[PDB]
Amino acid sequence: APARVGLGITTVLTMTTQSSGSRASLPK
Repeated sequence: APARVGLGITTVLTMTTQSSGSRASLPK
């Protein structure tokens, strides 16, 4: 699998937390 893509999407997902609690859309 594409490491750059995985890292990138993971980074983006990490950054776009929205909930403001370290995790993204994982409020649990």
